[PDB]
Amino acid sequence: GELAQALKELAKALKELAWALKELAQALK
Amino acid sequence: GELAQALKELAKALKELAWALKELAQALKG
Amino acid sequence: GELAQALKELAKALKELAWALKELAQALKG
Amino acid sequence: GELAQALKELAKALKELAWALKELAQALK
Amino acid sequence: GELAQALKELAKALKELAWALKELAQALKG
Amino acid sequence: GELAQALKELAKALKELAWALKELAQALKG
Repeated sequence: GELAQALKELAKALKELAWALKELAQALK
Repeated sequence: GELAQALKELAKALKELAWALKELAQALKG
Repeated sequence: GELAQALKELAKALKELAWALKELAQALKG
Repeated sequence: GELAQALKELAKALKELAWALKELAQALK
Repeated sequence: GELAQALKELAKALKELAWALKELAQALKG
Repeated sequence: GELAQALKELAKALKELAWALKELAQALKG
């Protein structure tokens, strides 16, 4: 219910955080 | 539940971490 | 309940980190 | 059982992470 | 359980984040 | 199980962030 929806919301953020990390990795070379 | 409520505040905080890192990334690229 | 308040707390921790990294980011772009 | 022990292990790390954050805050002033 | 196993790998990662931030803190203080 | 692999994944995310911040830290101390 309300928790399966909260869980994909965490899934989205987790992807978002990865993308930012690749951007910062890129920025450090 | 209140667990779900928790996961919701964590997803919100991850998102702001993600934004901050992109901000930091750009700060360094320029 | 066992776990909810531990994940809520990790959310505040990351939120603080995000603010921390915006300040760092600001310091570096000047 | 094994999960109540894992949970205080997360509790410890959470404290540890806070302490590092105050150190970095300190470092930025 | 496998949930507990998860919380264990998260506590381990928080600890290394904590170390990295202190490393970053010192990098800036000097 | 629902949640385990999401928290395991957040652990890898933070581990990567910690490595990211060690590199940043190294870049700044020279």
